[PDB]
Amino acid sequence: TLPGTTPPDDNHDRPWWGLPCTVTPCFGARLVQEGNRLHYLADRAGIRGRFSDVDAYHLDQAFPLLMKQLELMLTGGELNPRHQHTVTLYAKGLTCEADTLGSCGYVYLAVYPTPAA
Repeated sequence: TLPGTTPPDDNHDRPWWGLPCTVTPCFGARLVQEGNRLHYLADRAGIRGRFSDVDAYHLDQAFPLLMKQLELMLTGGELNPRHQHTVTLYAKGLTCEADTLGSCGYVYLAVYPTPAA
């Protein structure tokens, strides 16, 4: 492509799937939301940086817990597919931000080490 007609920009074929996040390292994902059920797609997620052994272990433990909590929040209404609203969860030393972004079908996540130091 030519920069006059097409200004430089990020490659849209390799986007950040999760919720925008400024912390490093961080795990982002775009979960598929159908009713009160959420689905994690490994190819619709990404990680910036490298989680430490301790934080990686904690992410493994916290992920299922976070998923279950988000599903309950969909069921109860704190997470509404039609309304943008960021919820914050904390688990195993990690912080998780989630938002439907009013996408009517997706739940965007950002998980990173809680800056407790």
